[PDB]
Amino acid sequence: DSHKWEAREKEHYCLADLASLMDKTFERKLPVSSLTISRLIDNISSREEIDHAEYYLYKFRHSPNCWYLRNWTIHTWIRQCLKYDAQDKALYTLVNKVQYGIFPDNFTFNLLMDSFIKKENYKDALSVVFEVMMQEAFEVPSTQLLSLYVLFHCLAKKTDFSWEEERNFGASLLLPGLKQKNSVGFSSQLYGYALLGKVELQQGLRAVYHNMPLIWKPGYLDRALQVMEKVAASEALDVLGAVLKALTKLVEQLDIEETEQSKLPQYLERFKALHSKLQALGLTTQLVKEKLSTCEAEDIATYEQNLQQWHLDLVQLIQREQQQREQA
RNA sequence: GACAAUUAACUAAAACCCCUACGCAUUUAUAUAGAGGAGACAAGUCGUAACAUGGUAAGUGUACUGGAAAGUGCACUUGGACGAAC
Ligand SMILES: [Mg+2]
Ligand SMILES: [Mg+2]
Ligand SMILES: [Mg+2]
Ligand SMILES: [Mg+2]
Repeated sequence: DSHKWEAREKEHYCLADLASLMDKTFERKLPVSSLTISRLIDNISSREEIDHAEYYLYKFRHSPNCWYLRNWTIHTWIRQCLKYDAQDKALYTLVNKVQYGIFPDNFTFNLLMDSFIKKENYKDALSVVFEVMMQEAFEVPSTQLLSLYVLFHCLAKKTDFSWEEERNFGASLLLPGLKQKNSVGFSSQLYGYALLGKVELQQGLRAVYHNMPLIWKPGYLDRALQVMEKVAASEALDVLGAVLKALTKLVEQLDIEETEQSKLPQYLERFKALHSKLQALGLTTQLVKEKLSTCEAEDIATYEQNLQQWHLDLVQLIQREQQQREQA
């Protein structure tokens, strides 16, 4: 899928007149273009020019041009990063991202990420799955390969996983729970409300909405009990964390609605009251390999109208600088 | 008397920055080597200028002169007189 955008509609092939000129407007504090940076990102050919586009993508965010870092500016930093090693830096720019700022929720996430299975990347792609969750996303079909990835190392670690990592799995299983094609789209989200549910009782309800966007209401375990009832319209772990509360700071609630360190019985008895019928009416990681095999027709159609739309965003973003050196 | 008159711009924006006046100059006041005036009065001195026709009627203007009041010329004044029939 490399050979579809790289007809770049040829421009100049130097950087050292240009990664100089991107600083002499920054000694005088003057804003720069969206298109002096694009000519700098389109001249990476080594590991060092990754850095010279990295130290200079530091300074476009911290500039008068806070925006006007295009979508096609972003991906030509990615699409030119996966040439050499594709190991650390494009992972790093979403690790920091606050002085780097890409937020690529398009098929441009997919082009970096689907390369990472070829090097299998368990401890490297451990974090980008956590840190593509730092944006709200998922009208594109990349919801499946995400939850295909998270169940690969979920069974690998059987711990509390961190002070913070367990609630990230819940957000990396709840907000990916838009796969309504099967009972899996409600039984994955069954687990998604589940492992948010324990920690607030252990730690406090403020831990849910600390950095990533989930709602703040004490109803999370209840929402499973309303989507355990959506599989009844048409799995072992949730017993054991629940009984753990049945076994041996800023407050935001009022008083006839009691706290959920006093809501032990109805959280237990209702979990059996349909489990008795869940066995009456009608494994996790193997089937999504078939959901890899059966779904995802690989809609490159939205990519290829975008590259022409990037070409529709291309010329009129330079021919503005065509008049500006013939009207003087 | 100066300078600035630029980039950047699917949201719009960031950047803008000079200076030369003051000197025992300019204006009034205080202080003074020295010179001069006016006023006052515990007692001097030289005259006798004025007040009576003040012993040359007094005075004004002005000039000249003299220890000092003053003197005199020239022209005015009565704020002097001429004694009021012959
Ligand atoms: Mg006499
Ligand atoms: Mg006489
Ligand atoms: Mg004589
Ligand atoms: Mg004579």
